[PDB]
Amino acid sequence: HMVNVKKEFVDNMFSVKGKVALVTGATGALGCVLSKAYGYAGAKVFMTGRNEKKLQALEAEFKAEGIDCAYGVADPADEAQVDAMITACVAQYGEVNILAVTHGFNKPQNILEQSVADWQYIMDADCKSVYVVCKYVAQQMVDQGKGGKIVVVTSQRSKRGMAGYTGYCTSKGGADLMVSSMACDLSAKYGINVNSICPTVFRSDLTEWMFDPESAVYQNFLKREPIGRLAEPEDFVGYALFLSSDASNYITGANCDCSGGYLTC
Amino acid sequence: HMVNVKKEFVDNMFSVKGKVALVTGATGALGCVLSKAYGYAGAKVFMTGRNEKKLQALEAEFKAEGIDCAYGVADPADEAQVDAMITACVAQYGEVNILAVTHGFNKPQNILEQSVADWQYIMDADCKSVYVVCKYVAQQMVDQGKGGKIVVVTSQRSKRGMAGYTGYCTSKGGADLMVSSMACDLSAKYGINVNSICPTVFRSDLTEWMFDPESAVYQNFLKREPIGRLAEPEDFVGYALFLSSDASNYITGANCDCSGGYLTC
Amino acid sequence: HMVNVKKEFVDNMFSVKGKVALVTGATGALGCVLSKAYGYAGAKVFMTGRNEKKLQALEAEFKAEGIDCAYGVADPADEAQVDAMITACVAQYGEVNILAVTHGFNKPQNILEQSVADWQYIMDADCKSVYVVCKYVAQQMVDQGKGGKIVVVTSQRSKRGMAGYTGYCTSKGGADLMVSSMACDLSAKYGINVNSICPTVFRSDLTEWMFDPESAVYQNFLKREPIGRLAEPEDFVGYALFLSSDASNYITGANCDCSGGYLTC
Amino acid sequence: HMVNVKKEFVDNMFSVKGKVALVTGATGALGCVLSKAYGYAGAKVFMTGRNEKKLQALEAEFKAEGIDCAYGVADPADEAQVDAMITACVAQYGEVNILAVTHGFNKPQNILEQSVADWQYIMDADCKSVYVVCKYVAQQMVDQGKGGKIVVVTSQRSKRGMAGYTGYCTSKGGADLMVSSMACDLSAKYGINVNSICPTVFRSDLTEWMFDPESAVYQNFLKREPIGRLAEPEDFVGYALFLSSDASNYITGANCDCSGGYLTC
Ligand SMILES: NC(=O)C1=CN([C@@H]2O[C@H](COP(=O)(O)OP(=O)(O)OC[C@H]3O[C@@H](n4cnc5c(N)ncnc54)[C@H](OP(=O)(O)O)[C@@H]3O)[C@@H](O)[C@H]2O)C=CC1
Ligand SMILES: NC(=O)C1=CN([C@@H]2O[C@H](COP(=O)(O)OP(=O)(O)OC[C@H]3O[C@@H](n4cnc5c(N)ncnc54)[C@H](OP(=O)(O)O)[C@@H]3O)[C@@H](O)[C@H]2O)C=CC1
Ligand SMILES: NC(=O)C1=CN([C@@H]2O[C@H](COP(=O)(O)OP(=O)(O)OC[C@H]3O[C@@H](n4cnc5c(N)ncnc54)[C@H](OP(=O)(O)O)[C@@H]3O)[C@@H](O)[C@H]2O)C=CC1
Ligand SMILES: NC(=O)C1=CN([C@@H]2O[C@H](COP(=O)(O)OP(=O)(O)OC[C@H]3O[C@@H](n4cnc5c(N)ncnc54)[C@H](OP(=O)(O)O)[C@@H]3O)[C@@H](O)[C@H]2O)C=CC1
Repeated sequence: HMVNVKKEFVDNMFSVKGKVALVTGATGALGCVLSKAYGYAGAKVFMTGRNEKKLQALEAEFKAEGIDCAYGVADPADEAQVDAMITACVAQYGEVNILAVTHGFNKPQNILEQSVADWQYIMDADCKSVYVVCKYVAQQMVDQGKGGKIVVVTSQRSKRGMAGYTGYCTSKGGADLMVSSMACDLSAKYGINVNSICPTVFRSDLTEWMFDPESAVYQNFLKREPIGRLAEPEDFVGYALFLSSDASNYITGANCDCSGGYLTC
Repeated sequence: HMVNVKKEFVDNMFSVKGKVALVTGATGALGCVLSKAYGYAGAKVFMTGRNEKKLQALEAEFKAEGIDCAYGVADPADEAQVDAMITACVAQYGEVNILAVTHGFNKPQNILEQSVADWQYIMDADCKSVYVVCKYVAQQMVDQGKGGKIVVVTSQRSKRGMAGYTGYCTSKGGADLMVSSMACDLSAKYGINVNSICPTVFRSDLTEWMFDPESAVYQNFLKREPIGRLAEPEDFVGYALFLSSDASNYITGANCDCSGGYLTC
Repeated sequence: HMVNVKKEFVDNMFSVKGKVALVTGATGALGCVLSKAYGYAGAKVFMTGRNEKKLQALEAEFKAEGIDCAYGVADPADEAQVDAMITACVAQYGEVNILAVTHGFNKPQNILEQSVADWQYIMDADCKSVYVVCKYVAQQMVDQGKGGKIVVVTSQRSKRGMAGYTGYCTSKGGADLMVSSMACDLSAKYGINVNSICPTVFRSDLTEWMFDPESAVYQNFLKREPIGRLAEPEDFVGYALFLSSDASNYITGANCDCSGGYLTC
Repeated sequence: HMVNVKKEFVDNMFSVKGKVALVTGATGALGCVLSKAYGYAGAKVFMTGRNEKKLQALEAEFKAEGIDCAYGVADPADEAQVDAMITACVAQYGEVNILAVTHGFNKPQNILEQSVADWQYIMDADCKSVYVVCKYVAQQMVDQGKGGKIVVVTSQRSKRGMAGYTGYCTSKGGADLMVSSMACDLSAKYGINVNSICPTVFRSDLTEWMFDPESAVYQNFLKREPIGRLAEPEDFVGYALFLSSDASNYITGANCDCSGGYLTC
């Protein structure tokens, strides 16, 4: 006759303690914040990116605070580099339990002025690289046989188009569907949950042209933000850790709204 | 030069300890589970519903496990009863910090056989009651001046129609938009976040004609569940507590996917 | 070996000639335009609304141009008035083949200042009335046994919330799901297609405060209009007639985007 | 005081007579049907594809029925071939007014068994080729200065994931967002409307293992089809011609539902 919920489950459901979290784009604005948040929450953090100097600086900062972390240099669009990077993570920590995909690139340009090569450059850096990293990490999680969590950072641009964004919106719109299809491929058979988060823009990225009366960018975002402010990377730490823990075990194939209401107004 | 995320924030972001959580439909399958989960997580729980016998049984069960809880009897569609119930919660705990709306009703019937009165009965019990409870609790949160969290349980039926569901789908589809509009009304000015969760069906609700070969209900849901199983109410505890804590402070006006991939396949 | 498409089908697929089109809210900005467009396209037009003076003026204008039309006075939220109005249409024209639902009401107000009675007033006028008219017309189409077309005018607000719109967004968000559920109830068994159109605002409705520098309404819509201008009612004539003809025979349960890109940017 | 709609507009709004319609994937199941429908509706049809034998057979069939048509051989992923093909269309007809993109490719495979090269093959043939054709045709429409219409055939898979579809769903999900972004780039400044149609599957594509009791494909689609049947290519002729005519002048950046209710149930 007792309610079907366990105190031990509730007390520990948000935990990532002792889990190995592999973070791509770890040197980025969101990547460095998520990497340190996983570390602060007790995960072993394996950071990856192309920028070795920035990875080394993060590793030193984190180790000084007792975070168990390491890094591997790799271009996420290059499958041989990604494969070798996962091998190094596995040699260091024995397994991969959580993957957070945060790397990305954009170069807005109207379709008329944007060459096919320039559109492809965005697709390779932002979309192909998501397939590469997810395929190779999912294979590693399958090989382990313990399930796993994959969190892909897309954008609110995955669901709304924008002038100059034929490259970025195709990549992000595609990645949200890639995520839903990966959940169809992996969740039931292997216990690997695959979800995306769709953020709005960060405040720091709009600071340069913020004081220009000729620019409406900063204003356009605020009229469209029911939350009442632009985001900071720390605003998505809760959602990412939620999607990386037992608390979200039933959640898969979702494209989570991190827009502060931009998507629903 | 340090990464912009604080250890104290990460360690405590999912906390609901010491918060007053008011749960409607507390006697229901999800309501009783969410009410006990808030209690296990250290919130003061104020349970509400029309069924006094069931509320008393939950209060006794919870108190035996050291949960600080109370109840108030009210029909959530009755604004005088809802106002008296919130006053009773305030007399007991001094404030309301979290609201979880879980009550509901359905009676599927084809439009041709469903009277206008029967469609209205579903709208009153399932949609009007959401407006009543959210309005009165939001007013109480405004009066306190400390912000708050509102979590409305809608359904994956808020985004997908179904035969016999002209009542329920209108109510749920409407409640998702009511939530997005409430965030536009309250989040920026008052710090009240308003979100919904959109669950798929519970396993226990399909168990009776599960052994009936003439029924395709049980199988229809499984072909459409990438997660690979039907849900239990405890599968939504993580999402509800996430949306009731500091970890989701930037998240407002969202209609969160709790479908296990039903919405994205 | 011939391509599977018929010239006779292509030549006549957009036709509404000789069909009986029942238009609710016929006295409104969109209603009068749609009613005259059905007439110009050769349909028999039965106009309905509460405003008899305006219905009489439209009937005289249309008859002077050789349009076969008639009217019936009814409050669309009142099932006895709707039932009697359909009987009068059937006595005049023998059947109903197309239904276009265009009536509506809004009174924006923040949830804190909007009474439950005021929210209900919008729900009754804008949502309940859609259920009433669709149920009674669908029953008439079932009784005829020749199928039919139902086009419900909702709003882009059916998918995006807005400050002060807890009444209107609930009603419109609900009506889109009611439409999808009605298609589940009626399309396969009775050949009745049920779709909605989701328009952006009309230019004429924003003309009053257009010259006010303190108002950002007119500007906010234009930043969010990829089409580059606000709409006129005549801009939705094509979509409504398309959804009322053989050209859309496979299309049902859809919530059609008439936003000029507001929904997708 | 007359209603704001013109008889001349209503009578001619669905016309494509005398317009030059360039159809990609013209040899395909939908392409051949759309190409002949444009011809039957009086457009000059320029068919393109890689299969010359099939293009020649369609040209002979169409000319025998008085259709003014021509063809140009090109791989739509090859920008030099696409540029030469558009030049050939211009040499033949002097301009391009309508573009219908219907070519595509799929090879379903689980992410674990699908190489990065195989995923890229689908992206190139199904997504990159859409960018190539739309960019070069949009440039031609800009050069003419008379506006234009672009209709991209995506899939209901642009909004719903599926097992084995990480290639196809990324491509289609991306193309819907590419369409919305192209409307942001072109519609206001150049009068070029850009929309997609999202079809469900064709009956003929499921006929081979339809008699196989071990297969649930045929039944899975029918439980999810409120329209009550699988589609034929001719079922999308109305929507494509609607989106290619004056009747849809305000419609841009839309991803039109051609799913028969699969998307909304
Ligand atoms: N910031 C914002 O306002 C928003 C961002 N997004 C998206 O969210 C993600 C995180 O954003 P944010 O942290 O600000 O991103 P950043 O601009 O800080 O970039 C993240 C990291 O991506 C890597 N990167 C850059 N270019 C490429 C490339 N050509 N190929 C592969 N990797 C590359 C870099 O790491 P390294 O050089 O070490 O490889 C960089 O540090 C990105 O995908 C971004 O597109 C979504 C919504 C809004
Ligand atoms: N269970 C499922 O499979 C799914 C449920 N949902 C929705 O999620 C919510 C929670 O579901 P679940 O816990 O299973 O629901 P229940 O069937 O257990 O009902 C929840 C509570 O609602 C109250 N209630 C019942 N009828 C009415 C009414 N006429 N007016 C007001 N309150 C009423 C009852 O409490 P009391 O008598 O104490 O007032 C009941 O205990 C509901 O809104 C449901 O519609 C969504 C997706 C799937
Ligand atoms: N105009 C716009 O900018 C937009 C409008 N919409 C919606 O599209 C529809 C058509 O818009 P539009 O033509 O401009 O609307 P109108 O403002 O012109 O109203 C349409 C008709 O609805 C009837 N009506 C008014 N109040 C009520 C009520 N309380 N109960 C029942 N019927 C009522 C009136 O007819 P009578 O008095 O004869 O009964 C009126 O002529 C409406 O539902 C509107 O909400 C959607 C997007 C934007
Ligand atoms: N048929 C269905 O059930 C559904 C189809 N779709 C999509 O709608 C579109 C039309 O469908 P349908 O007519 O049945 O498609 P088809 O299978 O008949 O293919 C369309 C044409 O695409 C061309 N094509 C094939 N492979 C490639 C390739 N590698 N690169 C470039 N072009 C290629 C071929 O023309 P050629 O050899 O002359 O170049 C083919 O005739 C496609 O994009 C399809 O993916 C969407 C929903 C369901």
